[PDB]
Amino acid sequence: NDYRVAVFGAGGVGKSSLVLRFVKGTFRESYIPTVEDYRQVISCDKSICTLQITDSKNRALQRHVIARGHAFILVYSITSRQSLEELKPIYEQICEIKGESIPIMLVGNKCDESPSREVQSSEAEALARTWKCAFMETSAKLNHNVKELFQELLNLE
Ligand SMILES: Nc1nc2c(ncn2[C@@H]2O[C@H](COP(=O)(O)OP(=O)(O)O)[C@@H](O)[C@H]2O)c(=O)[nH]1
Repeated sequence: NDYRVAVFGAGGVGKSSLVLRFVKGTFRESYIPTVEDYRQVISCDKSICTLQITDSKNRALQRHVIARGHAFILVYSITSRQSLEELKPIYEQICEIKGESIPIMLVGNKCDESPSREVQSSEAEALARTWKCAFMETSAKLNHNVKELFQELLNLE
């Protein structure tokens, strides 16, 4: 019943906003400039066993999080192609450290703002095909397939 995830993405894309809505079902909109931030670690000891999740965005502890981790989420904002570009160094960083059989997921969060949609799902799906990983578009605000994401991550055993 142990279940450990790892969430990656640029600042502000909504890693903790997705994890916080999968663990506690809550969401509360906020804004704060990146100069003030992010990094969160939320792990609630269930009852049967455990459920531990981490969001990462000087010190290169990303190497430690990846080496110790065993299932990764890559989050980019639909309204930011730059944030999608920042995930490729993280993918290569998870490939050099580990092995292929790793369960990886590419998430297009903040899909509720198609008026600001910079990344069309075509460009992203091609990348998911070339990475041999799964891709889906979530929205922590409106709870669009947020549970359907972590469920698909829990299945991969
Ligand atoms: N409109 C909208 N805003 C979102 C969504 N997900 C996250 N946000 C906003 O993004 C802000 C910062 O996200 P955060 O999780 O702190 O960034 P991260 O921890 O670096 O991944 C939050 O205050 C949310 O209001 C979404 O699906 N839709």
